[PDB]
Amino acid sequence: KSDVKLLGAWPSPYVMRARITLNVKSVDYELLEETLGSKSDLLLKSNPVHKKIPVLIHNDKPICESLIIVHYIDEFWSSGPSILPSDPYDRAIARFWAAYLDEKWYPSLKGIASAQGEEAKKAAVDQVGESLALIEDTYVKLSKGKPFFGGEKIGYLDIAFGCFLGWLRVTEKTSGVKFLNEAKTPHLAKWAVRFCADPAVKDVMPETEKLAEFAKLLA
Amino acid sequence: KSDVKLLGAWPSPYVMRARITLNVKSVDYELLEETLGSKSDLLLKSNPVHKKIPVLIHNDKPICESLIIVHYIDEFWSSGPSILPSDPYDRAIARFWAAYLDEKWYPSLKGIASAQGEEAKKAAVDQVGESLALIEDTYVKLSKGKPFFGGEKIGYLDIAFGCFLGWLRVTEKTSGVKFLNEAKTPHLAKWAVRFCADPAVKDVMPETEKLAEFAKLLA
Ligand SMILES: N[C@@H](CCC(=O)N[C@@H](CS)C(=O)NCC(=O)O)C(=O)O
Ligand SMILES: N[C@@H](CCC(=O)N[C@@H](CS)C(=O)NCC(=O)O)C(=O)O
Repeated sequence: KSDVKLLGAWPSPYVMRARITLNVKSVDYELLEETLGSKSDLLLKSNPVHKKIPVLIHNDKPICESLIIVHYIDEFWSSGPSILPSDPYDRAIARFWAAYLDEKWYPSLKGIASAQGEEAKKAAVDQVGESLALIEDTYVKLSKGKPFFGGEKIGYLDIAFGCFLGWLRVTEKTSGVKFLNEAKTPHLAKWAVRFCADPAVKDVMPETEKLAEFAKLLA
Repeated sequence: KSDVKLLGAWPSPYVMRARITLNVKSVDYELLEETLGSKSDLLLKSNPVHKKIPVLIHNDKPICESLIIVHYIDEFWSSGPSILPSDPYDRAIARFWAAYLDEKWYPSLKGIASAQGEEAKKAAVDQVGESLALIEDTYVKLSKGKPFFGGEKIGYLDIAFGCFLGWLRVTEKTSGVKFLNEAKTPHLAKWAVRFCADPAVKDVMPETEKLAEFAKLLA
């Protein structure tokens, strides 16, 4: 906490990645919230390039990009539970789907709410459904019967994907489409319950209607 | 070569990342070229998600995304010269600037040639100049007097940035603006000569006018 500070905002899924990873490692830290609508001077100093949260400040050194932050926490506090797979190929696959979720899935998740002003543009709803099917079978292959993407304990892809679960449930209630359930994604449904109930996740996973209130609050 | 195949295209900077990393590790491999304009069925099978090159096929297992590929090669062939820094913070900084070059710099490099049809839209030229200044001082801080971003031998960020040098020189000749030279970027200029002349780079670094011919060939 004296040595570790996290620049972020409570409803941010990427900030949650750092929070979860820090909890897994039992690393204490000070949380500095960003008033959304404007950017703090500390965020500007700490991340002049992207001006984005989260920013992990460890011993007065900035570490930017959530996935890079997760890697860093795992590699520095190496004596704690590993966040990344031990095997090089498992590592590459882990990293691929995390990058996939940020480049493709999450923007397409935002795409359901967004559009223009015609009728039925939401092939976005179809694509989110397809992606979740891709993730469902990805889980089956990676988990191999074990409760998480990373086995016994939550891992890199658990954190990378599970950090979106709140915003997913927001999208579900508003769009009317339940993407993640027992019918469509049976394995992910069971995993989602366990992940959201994990001690390193449950308190930093924001309430759904609370997130929804923020979403509707957002201009 | 029997065990390692690289799906790509010769003028691709991201494919070059894999080629360079493989050379550093002295890992032999078969090269399968993509006819640009269409996508091979192997590329479609090997990368159904992004349908992008490069794809490293190691023991009939696909590894996608160049930076993930670089990580994988470094972590699998771990007995060879390290491509990533040993220190966790140096690792995070390495990864940040690599990600920066792909998200911000290279798209803004393509931005100089691209536009609409008015006059003088190229604040793109200014931004490429600014970014190179950011990279120049980044080099000074990371190299610490040593010839490369990674010290003695080329490293992660050497490969991540140096893979763009051919397309940079193409942009320079066409735009008329020399971005990387002794006046603007003195340290990068000296490094560029060494990197391009490194045995793991020199043969897979395409000729400039040859790249330019491809660029003008490209519709
Ligand atoms: N690639 C970045 C994404 C960061 C990001 O976009 N954060 C959003 C919300 S989670 C934000 O509020 N950024 C400040 C901004 O977008 O201007 C990461 O993984 O850290
Ligand atoms: N993020 C990807 C970028 C891959 C990429 O965009 N490759 C380009 C040229 S280097 C390409 O030809 N992709 C096939 C396509 O864009 O459709 C990586 O680092 O591998």
